[PDB]
Amino acid sequence: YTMSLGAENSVAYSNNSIAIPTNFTISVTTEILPVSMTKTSVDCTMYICGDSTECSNLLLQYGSFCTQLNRALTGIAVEQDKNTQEVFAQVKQIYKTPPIKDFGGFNFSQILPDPSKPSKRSPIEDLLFNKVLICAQKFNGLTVLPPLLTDEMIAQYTSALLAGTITSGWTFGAGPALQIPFPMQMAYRFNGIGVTQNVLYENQKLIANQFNSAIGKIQDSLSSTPSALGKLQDVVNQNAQALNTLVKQLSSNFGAISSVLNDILSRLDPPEAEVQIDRLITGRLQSLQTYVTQQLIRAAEIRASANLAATKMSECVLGQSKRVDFCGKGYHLMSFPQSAPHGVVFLHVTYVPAQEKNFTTAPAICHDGKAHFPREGVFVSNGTHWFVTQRNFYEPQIITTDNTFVSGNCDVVIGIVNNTVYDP
Amino acid sequence: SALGKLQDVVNQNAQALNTLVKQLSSNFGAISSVLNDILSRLDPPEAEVQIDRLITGRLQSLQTYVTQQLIRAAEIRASANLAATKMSECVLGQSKRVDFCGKGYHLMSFPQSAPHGVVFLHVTYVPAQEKNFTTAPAICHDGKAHFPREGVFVSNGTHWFVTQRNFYEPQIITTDNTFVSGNCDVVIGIVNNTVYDP
Amino acid sequence: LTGTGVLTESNKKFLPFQQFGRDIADTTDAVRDPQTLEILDITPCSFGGVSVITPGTNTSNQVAVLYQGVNCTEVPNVFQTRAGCLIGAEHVNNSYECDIPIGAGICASYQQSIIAYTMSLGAENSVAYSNNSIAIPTNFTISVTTEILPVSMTKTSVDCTMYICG
Ligand SMILES: *[C@@H]1O[C@H](CO)[C@@H](O[C@@H]2O[C@H](CO)[C@@H](O)[C@H](O)[C@H]2NC(C)=O)[C@H](O)[C@H]1NC(C)=O
Ligand SMILES: *[C@@H]1O[C@H](CO)[C@@H](O[C@@H]2O[C@H](CO)[C@@H](O)[C@H](O)[C@H]2NC(C)=O)[C@H](O)[C@H]1NC(C)=O
Ligand SMILES: *[C@@H]1O[C@H](CO)[C@@H](O[C@@H]2O[C@H](CO)[C@@H](O)[C@H](O)[C@H]2NC(C)=O)[C@H](O)[C@H]1NC(C)=O
Ligand SMILES: *[C@@H]1O[C@H](CO)[C@@H](O[C@@H]2O[C@H](CO)[C@@H](O)[C@H](O)[C@H]2NC(C)=O)[C@H](O)[C@H]1NC(C)=O
Ligand SMILES: *[C@@H]1O[C@H](CO)[C@@H](O[C@@H]2O[C@H](CO)[C@@H](O)[C@H](O)[C@H]2NC(C)=O)[C@H](O)[C@H]1NC(C)=O
Ligand SMILES: *[C@@H]1O[C@H](CO)[C@@H](O[C@@H]2O[C@H](CO)[C@@H](O)[C@H](O)[C@H]2NC(C)=O)[C@H](O)[C@H]1NC(C)=O
Ligand SMILES: *[C@@H]1O[C@H](CO)[C@@H](O[C@@H]2O[C@H](CO)[C@@H](O)[C@H](O)[C@H]2NC(C)=O)[C@H](O)[C@H]1NC(C)=O
Ligand SMILES: *[C@@H]1O[C@H](CO)[C@@H](O)[C@H](O)[C@H]1NC(C)=O
Ligand SMILES: *[C@@H]1O[C@H](CO)[C@@H](O)[C@H](O)[C@H]1NC(C)=O
Ligand SMILES: *[C@@H]1O[C@H](CO)[C@@H](O)[C@H](O)[C@H]1NC(C)=O
Ligand SMILES: *[C@@H]1O[C@H](CO)[C@@H](O)[C@H](O)[C@H]1NC(C)=O
Ligand SMILES: *[C@@H]1O[C@H](CO)[C@@H](O)[C@H](O)[C@H]1NC(C)=O
Ligand SMILES: *[C@@H]1O[C@H](CO)[C@@H](O)[C@H](O)[C@H]1NC(C)=O
Ligand SMILES: *[C@@H]1O[C@H](CO)[C@@H](O)[C@H](O)[C@H]1NC(C)=O
Ligand SMILES: *[C@@H]1O[C@H](CO)[C@@H](O)[C@H](O)[C@H]1NC(C)=O
Repeated sequence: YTMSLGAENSVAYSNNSIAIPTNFTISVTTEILPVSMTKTSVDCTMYICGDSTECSNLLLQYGSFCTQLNRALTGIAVEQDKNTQEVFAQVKQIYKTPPIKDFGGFNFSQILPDPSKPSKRSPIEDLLFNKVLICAQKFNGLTVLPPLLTDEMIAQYTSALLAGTITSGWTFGAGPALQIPFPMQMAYRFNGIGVTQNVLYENQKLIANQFNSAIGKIQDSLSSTPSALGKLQDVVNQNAQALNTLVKQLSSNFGAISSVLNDILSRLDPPEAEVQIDRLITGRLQSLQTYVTQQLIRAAEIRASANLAATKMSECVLGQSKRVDFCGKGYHLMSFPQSAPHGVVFLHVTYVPAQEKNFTTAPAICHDGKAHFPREGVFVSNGTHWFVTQRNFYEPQIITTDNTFVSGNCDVVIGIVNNTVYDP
Repeated sequence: SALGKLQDVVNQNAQALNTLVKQLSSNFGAISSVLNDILSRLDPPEAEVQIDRLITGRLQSLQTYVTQQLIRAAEIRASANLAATKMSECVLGQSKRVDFCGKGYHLMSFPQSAPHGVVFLHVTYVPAQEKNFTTAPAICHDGKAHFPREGVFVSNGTHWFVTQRNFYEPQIITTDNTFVSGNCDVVIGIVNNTVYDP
Repeated sequence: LTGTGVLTESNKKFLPFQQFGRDIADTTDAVRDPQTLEILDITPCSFGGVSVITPGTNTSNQVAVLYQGVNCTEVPNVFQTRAGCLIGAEHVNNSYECDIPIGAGICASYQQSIIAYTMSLGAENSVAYSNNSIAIPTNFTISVTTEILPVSMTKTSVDCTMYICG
C-alpha cells in the first residue's frame, strides 16, 4: 500500500478562539542510546602469520602496517572507555537516598537499586540487562578487553545521579548538592515549564499517581516488547558479524594452494612457499585493513551517540531543558538515567496537555479607555464572563490591576474588547 | 599536560606522516625499495614486475593514509562544530544548558586562540556556603493559601521569610511577593503564619 | 595435519567416519588419533597481549606488566584480575581515584612502588533529605573553567605520482 503519513487533523483556527488545557498527564518516554562498543584487539602478526617465522619475516617487507593497525584498534578501545566515562562519570560525589523513601507520594522503587540481590541494580535495569563463540574468535589472536567501568560501577553511577536528582534536584549538577523536598522540586520544574506551583500542589496526589503509573507502563513495555532495545542489540550484532567475517577470511585461499599456512610450510620449500605465503599475506592484510576501517567508522558513530548521551545526561538529568523534543516528547520536567549493556536508557518525565476546551480570546481589554494586557497569562471568555488564566493550564481568575499592565489606549490594539478591570 | 587535546592531534598527524614516509623504505616483495636502483639495474621485462610490486605497496600505504586522514578529519569537523556552537551559545549569549558552558550556572565565556584550536574560559556562578532551613509549600494566613511568586518560604526555626531560590536573602512575607490560589485544606504541608499587607 | 597447541581429552561425540573437527571459526579444534581411536581437543597454546604499566621516566624506572586475558599459572606481587595477570604491582584494599587504567574496575598508580586497586567512583555524600528542609546558599564563588577544543588539522597534501613514482 501507499503508506499513510498520519491521521488528518484540521485545526479550528479563528482570530478569536484559543484552546487551553484543563487537565494534564505525566508521560514517561524511553530513549535508548549506545554509549560504548566492544573493545576488540587483534595481533596483526598473529592473525596473518600465526606461529610462523617465515611468514613473519615476509611480513616485515610491508613495513609498519601491523603497527598502525594495532594503534588504530588501541585508539578505538581508549575511545570506548572515554565514551563511558563521559556519559556516566558526571557526578563528583556518590549520593545515596535516605532509608525512609517518603517522597510526597512519588514512588521510585522501579528505578532505584534493590539490595536484595548480589548486584545492586534496579528492576528496570535488570530487564535491560536480561533482554540484551568467544573461544572460536579468541583462538586466532582476536582478544576482547574488559571495560574499565564494570556493570556494578555503571549501576553505582546511575544510582548516585538518581539519588542526587531525587534529593537535590538540579543543584548537584552546578555545585554542592542542596537538599530539597521533592514536591517543591517538582514545583520548580512546573515553574520552569510555565505552570504555577498551585497546580502541582492542589493535584499532588493525582500527579504522583500518574507518575507511578507511567513508570509501571515502562516496566510492562520493556517486559513485553522484544524489539525495544534494538539500538543496542544492533551494535552488538554488527560487532559480532565484523569479528565473524574477519575470522572467516582466514579460510580463504586468495589464490594460494591452501588457506592453511602450516600445510604450505609442511609441503613446500622457501622458493615456492614464499610465493604462496605472499598471496596469503596480501589477502589477510586486506581483510584486516577492511575490518579496522569498518571499526573506525563504527567507532566514530558510537562516539557521536555517546556525545549525544553525555549531552542528554547533563541537560536532561542534571537540569531541566527547554529544548523541544531533546528530553522526550512533551514539556520536559525531569529525566532518570538507567544503565544498559553498552549503553544508557533515559526515562524522560514530561508534562503533556490532556483535556481540551475552546475559549474566546482577545489581545487586550479596554476598561477606562486604557489598554490592559495580561502579565503572565491570556484573557479568555467562556461566552459571558472574561477571566485571565495561565497559558498552559486553565485556571480562570478575576481580572485585576495586579495581574495586568497598561500601555497605550484602546484605539491601537486590533481585537480589543470592552470589559471591567477591578482594583481591590 | 593541560593542553593534551591539541598536542594529541598534532602528534597523531605527525605519526601519520612519519608512517607514510617510512613506508617508502619497504620492499613489498621487490628486490629493492629504491626505484632508481631497480631502473638502473634492470631492463623493462623485469623492471616492470619489480615496479608493479612497489606501486602496489606504495598505493596501499597512501590509501591507508588518506582513509585515516578522512576519519580523523571527520572527528576534527565534529569538534569544530562543537566549538562553533559553544562560541555562539557561550560567548555571544548566556546558556541555560547544564554543563555545556562550564560546570556551574553559566554567566559568560571568553574565547582564546590556541594552536589549531580554541580555549574557552567559562565564568560560572557556583553556590558556596550552606545553611539548613525549614520550608513549607504554602502559608495559611486567613484561610487562603499563599504561594511565593519568585522564591521559596523558609524558616530559621522561629520566623518565616520568603527568599530567592539561589541566594539566601530573607524578606518579610507580604502580599506583593506572594499570590493566592485556593484554601488551606488542599495543600499538603501548609503552615500557619502571618502575611503582612503594607 | 600440523600445528602447535595443547591436546586434551575430548567429550565430543564424533561419528565413526569423522577424522578431525572444526570450531565455529572454521579452524581445526579436534583430531582423531591415527593409532588409537581417541578424540582429542586441540586448544591453542596460551597467548595474549603484553602491556607495560609505568609512571613516567621523570619519576621512576619501575614498571608493572599486564598479561591480558592470561592466567597467573601460565606466565612463567602477582595479582590475578579479570583483565589478566598483573605482575609487579602490589594489590591493596584501599580504593583511590583512577590514575593508570588496568581494566575491569582496576587502576594502578605509583605511590614508593606501583600499586593496583579497585578505583573509587568518588566520595560518598548522603544528602540530608526530609520533607520540610531546604538548603539555600548564603554566599557564592565565581569560577572560571578551561575547556580546550580542537578546531583544525594540519593541511597536508601528497602528490600521488610523486610519492609512488618519483
Ligand atoms: C484529570 O485526568 C485524570 C486522569 O489523567 C483524572 O483522573 C481519573 O478520574 C476518573 C474520574 O472520572 C477516575 O475514574 C480515574 O480512576 C482517574 N484516574 C486517575 C489516574 O486518577 C482526573 O479526574 C481529571 N481531572 C479533571 C478535573 O478532569
Ligand atoms: C512502590 O512501587 C512498588 C512497585 O512499583 C510497590 O510494590 C508492589 O506493592 C504491591 C502491594 O499492593 C504488591 O502487590 C506488588 O507485588 C509490589 N511489587 C513489587 C515489584 O514489589 C510498592 O508497594 C510501592 N510503594 C508504595 C509505598 O506504594
Ligand atoms: C462563565 O463563568 C462564570 C463564573 O463561574 C459563570 O457565572 C456563574 O454561573 C453559575 C451558573 O452555574 C452561577 O451559579 C454563578 O452565580 C455565576 N457566577 C457569577 C459571578 O456570575 C458563567 O455562568 C459562565 N458562563 C458560561 C457560559 O459558562
Ligand atoms: C467599547 O466601548 C466604547 C465606548 O466605551 C465603544 O465606543 C463607541 O463606539 C460607537 C461606534 O463608533 C460610537 O457610536 C459610540 O459613541 C462610542 N462610545 C463612546 C462613549 O464614544 C466601542 O465601540 C466598544 N467596542 C466594542 C468592540 O464593543
Ligand atoms: C530568625 O530571624 C529573626 C529575624 O532576624 C530573628 O529575630 C531577631 O533576633 C535577634 C536576636 O539576635 C533580635 O535582636 C531581634 O530583635 C529579632 N528581630 C525580630 C523582628 O524579632 C530570630 O532570632 C531568628 N531566629 C533564629 C532561631 O535564628
Ligand atoms: C493552622 O491553623 C488552624 C486554625 O486557624 C488550625 O485548625 C485547628 O485545628 C484543630 C485540630 O483539628 C481544631 O481543634 C481547631 O478547632 C482548628 N481551629 C479552628 C479555628 O477551627 C490548624 O490545625 C493549624 N495547622 C497547623 C499545622 O498548626
Ligand atoms: C563570601 O565568601 C568570600 C570568599 O569567597 C568571603 O571573603 C573572604 O572573607 C574572609 C573573612 O574571614 C577574608 O579573610 C577573606 O580574605 C575574604 N576573601 C575574599 C576573596 O574576599 C566573604 O566574606 C563571604 N561572605 C559572607 C557573608 O560569608
Ligand atoms: C472547538 O470548536 C471547533 C469548531 O470550530 C470544534 O471542531 C472543536 O471540537 C472544539 N474544541 C473543543 C475542545 O470543544
Ligand atoms: C474575526 O473574524 C471574523 C470572521 O470570522 C470577522 O467577522 C471579525 O471582524 C474578525 N475580528 C477582528 C477583530 O478582526
Ligand atoms: C543540615 O542537617 C543535617 C542533619 O540531617 C546535617 O548533616 C547537615 O550538615 C546540615 N547542613 C548544614 C549546612 O548545617
Ligand atoms: C514530614 O516527615 C515527618 C517524619 O520525619 C512526619 O512526622 C511529618 O508528619 C511529615 N509532614 C508532612 C506534612 O507530611
Ligand atoms: C594401529 O591402528 C589400528 C587402526 O584401527 C588400531 O586398531 C590398532 O590398535 C593400532 N595399533 C597400535 C599398536 O597402536
Ligand atoms: C622532571 O625532572 C626534572 C629533572 O630532569 C625536574 O627538574 C622536574 O622538576 C621534574 N618534573 C616533575 C613533574 O617531576
Ligand atoms: C587459573 O587457573 C586455576 C587453576 O590452578 C583456576 O582455579 C583459576 O580459576 C584460573 N583463573 C582464570 C582467570 O582462568
Ligand atoms: C583485604 O581484606 C581481606 C579481609 O576481609 C583480606 O582477607 C585480604 O587479604 C585483603 N587484601 C589485601 C590485598 O590486603
